[PDB]
Amino acid sequence: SMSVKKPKRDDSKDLALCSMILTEMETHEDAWPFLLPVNLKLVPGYKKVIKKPMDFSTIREKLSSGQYPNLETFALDVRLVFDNCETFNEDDSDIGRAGHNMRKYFEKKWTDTFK
Ligand SMILES: O=C(O)c1cccc(C(=O)O)n1
Ligand SMILES: O=C(O)c1cccc(C(=O)O)n1
Repeated sequence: SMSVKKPKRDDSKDLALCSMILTEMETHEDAWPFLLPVNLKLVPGYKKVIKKPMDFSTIREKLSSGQYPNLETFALDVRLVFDNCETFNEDDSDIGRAGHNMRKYFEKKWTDTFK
């Protein structure tokens, strides 16, 4: 509370580390469904069903232009990509399995980097 603070964690490398983790996700071979925004004009249903589209290139833009106030807001956008994937795709499909793989891949990098 006021004048009562926990020891300060050094957060000065967070931006560069998040950028590094995003790059590792983008080079994963199962990243292809997530690299660019879904085409809202060519994919029936997606615009109406998915209230908040997110993808790796949009995350890169936000990251590089200072639009994440902290670590956690970056993580939320990354998870949003995979939650959207799960909402719109059957588990038993290539894209469905891609999403599962990428989420697990991310959460490991995340844990290994910060926790
Ligand atoms: O690209 C878009 O934003 C889009 C595409 C198809 C329909 C609509 C719409 O009717 O709102 N919007
Ligand atoms: O964007 C739309 O098509 C829209 C607007 C208002 C309500 C609803 C709805 O009830 O789904 N959908």
